[PDB]
Amino acid sequence: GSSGSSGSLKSTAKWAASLENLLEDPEGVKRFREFLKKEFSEENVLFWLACEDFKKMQDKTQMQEKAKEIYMTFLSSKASSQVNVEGQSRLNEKILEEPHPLMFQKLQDQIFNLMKYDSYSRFLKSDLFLKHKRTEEEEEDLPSGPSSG
Repeated sequence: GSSGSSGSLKSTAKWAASLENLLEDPEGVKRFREFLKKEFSEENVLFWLACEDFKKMQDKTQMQEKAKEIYMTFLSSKASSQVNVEGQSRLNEKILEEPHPLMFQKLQDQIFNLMKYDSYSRFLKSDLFLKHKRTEEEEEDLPSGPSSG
């Protein structure tokens, strides 16, 4: 019987399992960001998150705006923060013409994999995460090793 807010539950495990678990969770995003912000790369999660929210709204009017808004954010030339990708420049002011949850849906897919091995990968082997993973549970002094069968 736990009332109030979740947290005591093993979080690291979730984030470690799949990046999604970290993004969906508030704690994960809070930390993950800090790690990125360091090299001023967080902009990646800032654009990725939007992608979803956009399709979520499920509104034409609202979309009409958010569309160009986000586009003029990172999908712009004078974009102070341009995410890392292979070539998502294929889009253009036109992509804004008809707003749809498919314009970003894809752009978000690639970015996901990028951080999955770009940032995520590190996040795990990073102190920001480890620290918690350690303080969470002490080490074992038993001869018990990787059975592997």
